[PDB]
Amino acid sequence: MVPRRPGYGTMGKPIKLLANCFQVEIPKIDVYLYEVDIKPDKCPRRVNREVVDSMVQHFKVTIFGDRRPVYDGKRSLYTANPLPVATTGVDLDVTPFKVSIKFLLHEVLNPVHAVDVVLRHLPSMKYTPVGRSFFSAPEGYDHPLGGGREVWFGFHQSVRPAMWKMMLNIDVSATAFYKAQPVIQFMCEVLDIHNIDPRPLTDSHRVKFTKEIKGLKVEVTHCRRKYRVCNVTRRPASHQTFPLQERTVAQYFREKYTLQLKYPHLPCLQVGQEQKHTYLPLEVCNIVAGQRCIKKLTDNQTSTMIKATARSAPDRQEEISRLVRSANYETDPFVQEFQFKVRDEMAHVTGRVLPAPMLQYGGRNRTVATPSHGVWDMRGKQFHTGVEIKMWAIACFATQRQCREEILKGFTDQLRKISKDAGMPIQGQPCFCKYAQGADSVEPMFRHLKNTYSGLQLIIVILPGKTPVYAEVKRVGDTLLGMATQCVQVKNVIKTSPQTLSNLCLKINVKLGGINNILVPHQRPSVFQQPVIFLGADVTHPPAKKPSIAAVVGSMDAHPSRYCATVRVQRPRQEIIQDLASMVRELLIQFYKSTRFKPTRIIFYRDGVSGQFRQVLYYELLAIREACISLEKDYQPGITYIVVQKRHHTRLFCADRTERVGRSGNIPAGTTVDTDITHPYEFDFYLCSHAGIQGTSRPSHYHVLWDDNCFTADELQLLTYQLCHTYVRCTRSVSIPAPAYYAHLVAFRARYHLVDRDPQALAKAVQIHQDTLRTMYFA
RNA sequence: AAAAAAAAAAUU
Repeated sequence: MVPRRPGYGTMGKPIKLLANCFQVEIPKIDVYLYEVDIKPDKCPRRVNREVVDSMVQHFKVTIFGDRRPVYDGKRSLYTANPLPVATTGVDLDVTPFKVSIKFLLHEVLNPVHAVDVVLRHLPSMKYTPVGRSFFSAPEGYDHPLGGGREVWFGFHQSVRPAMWKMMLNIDVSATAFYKAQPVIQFMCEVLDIHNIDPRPLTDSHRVKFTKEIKGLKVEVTHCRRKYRVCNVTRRPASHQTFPLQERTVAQYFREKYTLQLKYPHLPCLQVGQEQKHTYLPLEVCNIVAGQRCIKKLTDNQTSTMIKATARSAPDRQEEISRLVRSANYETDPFVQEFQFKVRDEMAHVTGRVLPAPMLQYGGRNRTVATPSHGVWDMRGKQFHTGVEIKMWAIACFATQRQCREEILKGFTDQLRKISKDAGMPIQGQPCFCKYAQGADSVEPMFRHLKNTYSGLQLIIVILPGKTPVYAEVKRVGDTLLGMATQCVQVKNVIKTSPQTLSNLCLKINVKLGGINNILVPHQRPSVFQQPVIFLGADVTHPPAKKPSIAAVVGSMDAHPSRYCATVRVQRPRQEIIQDLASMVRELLIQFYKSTRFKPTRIIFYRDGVSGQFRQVLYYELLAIREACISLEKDYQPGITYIVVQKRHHTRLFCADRTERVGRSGNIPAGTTVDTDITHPYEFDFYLCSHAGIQGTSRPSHYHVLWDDNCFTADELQLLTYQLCHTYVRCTRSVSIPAPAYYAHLVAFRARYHLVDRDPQALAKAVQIHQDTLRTMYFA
């Protein structure tokens, strides 16, 4: 099972820190659960909670005595002392239907969640709950995004049984909502028309409008009643008719609610079903307040949201500080019935900052490089093994008007200038260059490109921006012909910022196969005395029918530097990797043909997990094992599987203003916090592997859920840290170890391959040509 | 797509 903690690390310089985690004391008396059944079940959880609470208030005199309870909004009731109920329950009805209701943690350190509903049922009565977080409309404010879409500021709130006490996480959320507004003004926003008041209804407009409003809710008149939208009518309000004792919706509203439609050419809204024959015009329809955005946001909208949330750790912590005392949790009738005590102060925890390892470079200088706070440069330092390019070609998919002769001449000259100093000589003039336009000129250009040039290594496409050609360029370069790419936008082919080019050298030198740097081997954990292979993993889902994509990368050196890559397609919204076994098989074979050793140690990071450990650890660990028991006998390689979490709501701030680093005032790279806030029994730990430059850092939470290598806590912590510096696209420290960052790009560069028998079209679409399977293409 | 990091993933 999940191996317990082998110990706590002590290497590294200690530092005092603060976690948005609050210790909670839970009372000795047992908790009694009272199930509540309501009928029917055709309404939101908020409506359920409202009806039961109003019920309790109306008839509390004898039914409930003098007591204040909490309730999960659904079917779970909590009280402090045994409730005055009879047998299976008492026939009680609140109006609006008839409800019949049918009626540890200390020792371990339902009962864990039972406290959650108590600390959650006061704010859940207040704000708009979104699963685990809440939101409040900004009182006297506006934060629009366009298209009638807003963003509201709220907070995540989850309890966790931290080691030695119950603990409650509070952390700011900033997610998108929909502006309560007239459906007309909303429609005007959606169709990018300010005020059209010719568009009677272009048939495609009639469907593009419902493309977004379909499946929303709406309120009648202008503020009433409330109904659920289902579709836009084909014929307008003056025409669409429903039978009553058969009036059109226009004449009906014209003669029974004495309201003349200003816009009778506009369509109607379906509510309920296409059988209830219930119809509502847009004029008398306001959007309800509190709607959430499930549709995928545009890139620009995502950037605007990012700006809304990227604030520095110092002045942000002082908003969490307010947030905990804002609801005044020790003055809540719900928690004080059950004697709940919290700490309105932050959690003090002393972590340890591991030492990043010095990196070995080559060329003439043989310079060892030491990283400072996550960064190191390369000026006057040559690659460990840089490549020499005899042949290479340019393909500008911007027009001649933007990109011109003398601008490539300058750009290429500058790059050839810096690359030879960087240890990767790009001497000679490019044997080929041609301007191009569109997504469709790509493919035959590239086929002629292979057949006429023998010895042609790399092609650098110069695109203008977000053009459909990128998907083609990648899709072709990988799966059709199997030669190496490196794009660039004209924006950067014009200005030759050296840090831009010197990054381009890093990506390109490894896409041809070279190795930019290695670790000075004597500063490595004990795991490098023996053969060990490292494996990343990610799973990218669609928003929505589009499939999920799964990817794995494999260590191919002992530094470990180079990585091979494979990838598979799978069902929507499914989380587990279906064919991990054979992917590991092919990569173990790749390792056996690169280093000529059978690997004895497998160290295996995984990202993309949501209550999904019970089912993925046990399954994927055997999918690896049978990849091993698939080859020969006496092959029981040691598998240690670690799961990384870039998506919690745990943060850590420095407890000394002198230490608050940078203009974001963020925490340093390489801190480890496996004590106090972490899970007790299970072997997990936090490592803020990166350097926070913008906003406020998210620390990576690594859960070691299996360890056959009996790793001492330091042997594993330092190891994951040294791995985090093995990234090639930049000389910086990333949040997750390089393999976990590689399967992310593979799965991210398979959805460009998707965007264009049935299994073979979508299966071959991802599988790369053999001449580019042995390469670092994803970077 | 030079780059790491920062952002939610009863009516009609």
